[PDB]
Amino acid sequence: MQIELVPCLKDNYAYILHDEDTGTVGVVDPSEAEPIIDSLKRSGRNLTYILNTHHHYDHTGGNLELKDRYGAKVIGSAMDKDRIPGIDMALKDGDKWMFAGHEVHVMDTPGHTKGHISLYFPGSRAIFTGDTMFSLSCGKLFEGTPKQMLASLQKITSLPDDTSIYCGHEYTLSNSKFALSLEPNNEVLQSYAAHVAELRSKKLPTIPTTVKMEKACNPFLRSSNTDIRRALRIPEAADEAEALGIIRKAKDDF
Ligand SMILES: [Fe+3]
Ligand SMILES: [Zn+2]
Repeated sequence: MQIELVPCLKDNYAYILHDEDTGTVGVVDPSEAEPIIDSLKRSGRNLTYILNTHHHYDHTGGNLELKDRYGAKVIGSAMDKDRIPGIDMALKDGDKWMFAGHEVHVMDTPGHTKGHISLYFPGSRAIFTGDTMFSLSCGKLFEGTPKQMLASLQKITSLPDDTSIYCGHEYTLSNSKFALSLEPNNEVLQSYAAHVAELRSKKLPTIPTTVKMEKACNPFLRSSNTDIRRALRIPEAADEAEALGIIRKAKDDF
């Protein structure tokens, strides 16, 4: 499966999924129809499926136009069925869904919203995490709790280290500045953050990231780290969920 990043809006990523044997095409999180249409006209293909990670307008804004234009089918969360525009098929946690005969494993990943899902394509060693996990951050907790976010992040990080993570936004550079404020002695983070700065200086994406990288660098996955806790005066006795909630509030106000 070829995964094409499609920049939308200011910093969103939609993903056009191209099956190689069939020419079936899907799109993950079409923020707006036009950039998707533009890409499809180039490849000279029709859109089969629209998949949404969560309900926010920046992930669902293009749904109705694309559905009407192409006769595409919208695939989204059963929890969010009344909030996903145009939804044809509603999927539950642990559901398997076939994208032209490639397995998609649906994971409920509440935290940013209640209803957010992530989409794991084991055959492509790829997961679409929406706004649950970014490179070096997690979504703001608009509907869910720190405990829910932690659990969701741990589901993602339980996948193989070589799993590529395709997330909803290009936030990595700003995220890296906050991460370095907390864990400046993390050399893997130092190196990554520099590479990110280089990519962004030439207007290239920092996505996909990987499970391995995020475990090594993302503060939200590293909340028991002594330096991070000391930087934020998080008590040694706090559990990981409490620590995450403190990190998230600090980042919001950074
Ligand atoms: Fe978003
Ligand atoms: Zn969102």
